[PDB]
Amino acid sequence: HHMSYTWTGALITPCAAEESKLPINALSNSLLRHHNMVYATTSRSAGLRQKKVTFDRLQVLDDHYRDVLKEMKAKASTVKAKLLSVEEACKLTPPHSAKSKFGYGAKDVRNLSSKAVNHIHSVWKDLLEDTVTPIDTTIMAKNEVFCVQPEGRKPARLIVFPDLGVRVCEKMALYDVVSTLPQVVMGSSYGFQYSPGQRVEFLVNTWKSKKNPMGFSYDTRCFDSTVTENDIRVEESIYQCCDLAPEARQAIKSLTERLYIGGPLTNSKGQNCGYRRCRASGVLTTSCGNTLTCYLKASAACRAAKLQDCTMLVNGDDLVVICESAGTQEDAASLRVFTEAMTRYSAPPGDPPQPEYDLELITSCSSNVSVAHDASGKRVYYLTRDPTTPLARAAWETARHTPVNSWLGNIIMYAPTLWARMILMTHFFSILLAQEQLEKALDCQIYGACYSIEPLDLPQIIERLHGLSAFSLHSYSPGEINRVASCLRKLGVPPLRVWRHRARSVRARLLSQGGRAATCGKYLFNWAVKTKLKLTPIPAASRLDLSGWFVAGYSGGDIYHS
Ligand SMILES: [Zn+2]
Repeated sequence: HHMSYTWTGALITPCAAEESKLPINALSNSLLRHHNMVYATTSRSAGLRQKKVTFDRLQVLDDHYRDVLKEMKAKASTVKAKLLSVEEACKLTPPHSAKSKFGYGAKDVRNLSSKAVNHIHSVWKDLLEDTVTPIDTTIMAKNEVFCVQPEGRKPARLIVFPDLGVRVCEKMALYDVVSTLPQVVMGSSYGFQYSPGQRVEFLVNTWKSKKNPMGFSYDTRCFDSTVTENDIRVEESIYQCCDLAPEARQAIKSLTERLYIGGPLTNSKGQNCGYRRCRASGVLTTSCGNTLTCYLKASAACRAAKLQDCTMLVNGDDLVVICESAGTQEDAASLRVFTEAMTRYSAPPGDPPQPEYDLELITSCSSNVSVAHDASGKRVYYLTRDPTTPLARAAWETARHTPVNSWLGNIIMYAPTLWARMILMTHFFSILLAQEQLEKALDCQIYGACYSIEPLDLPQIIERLHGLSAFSLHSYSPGEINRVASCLRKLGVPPLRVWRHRARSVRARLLSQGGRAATCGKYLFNWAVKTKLKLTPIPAASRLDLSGWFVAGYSGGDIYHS
């Protein structure tokens, strides 16, 4: 047997008390009334998750697989990557990253304190000398917020991560590799090179490039658990194709043998929970490995299915394919063959894929293309998503400070959307005004990495990522309007006419503050008035350093880019 996990029966334990019920304050009702619809996952459901993620993996690897792999390795061989110094790697550590078990924390690391640096060096030396001993990991249940979907409650997802010292060593060995290799190997198919607008451009251009377009998303069941020892060694063989220093080569070999392939699982109480033989969700290579492995399996599956003129877009375990239609029956047939190949590769689907002939109806990375109209009346395509989870998370953040501010990330990613503009902007700017906290920088995450963002910089950030049109879109699609309306009914969110009324108040209060606050009032809330101000390029926008923002995925990888 080739089991993803083996377990001792020891429990996955929490670090602090965990809340599952939505916390309520005086502001909660202004956002939503159906409080019992929002929950957070806790370690209490960890056993249910363990059951779901534990299975035997079988893998049959054919000529299509090896052909694509050869191609990937040929591209990888053009990459030159560098070792990061200790200091460079230390500066990439989030200020609140989990402290080391060895007597120092993330602040000590960021400050280059002697004890941290010395220990990191000792971890590094040990990686070079020893390429066999499994490195310890901690297993935790993630506390994440969702809306109930009777389609009831998700069990908590699991996070598996090594000690802080090792994580700094992972950056040193592989940060440059995971940041540069995937776009070289996968080209335009690598999803994390795109801002949301650029992703939309690629998808729309790809769709228009087909005579008779068909598209489909592919949902792998428990992707991390599907990743085998084979997959992880194949990933390492790809990394090693790069032009690397011998010390980097040795560290990558060692991290592969000792950490990436598998290792002991330890709870928060120091007890042995069992043993992992699949992808660790909390390592630097999580996003890059998943993306490469998904792309490899899917590219080979496309060949097996004989899909005509197909283009892929891959973000970790998330996959969308757009190809040439051969008719509805022939397409259904192709997807069945595609699915069979993926399954043989260890990657069977949760929901079976279905052919889609309307681009707007294809969901990938929880998102879809939709269309609205700019100030001139021109059709504009933009990225959107079902607002349920963003709004459930905003409900939580209304009553509780959290390490990651999802509302702020969601405004950045989904600025052009009806719901981010009318609800998220209005609600959160009301709150920040009330506490006079417009100037206070908040942590958020973009493609897995951590940023400290000042809400007063939102107009310039949005202009840079989405263009000026994000401040003037109107006439959204009836499909998008219905979806938003359905979500508001479900969660008990006030109707859009109430948000319009509130936004006029927010806009006025922001304008009354002048400076950056007034720019926010002017640009972010121009949709809320009949008396529309003239929106011109903001000078500060061109000065914003937004490099590294949409380059690569770092989910689980403990990266701070501020
Ligand atoms: Zn065997």
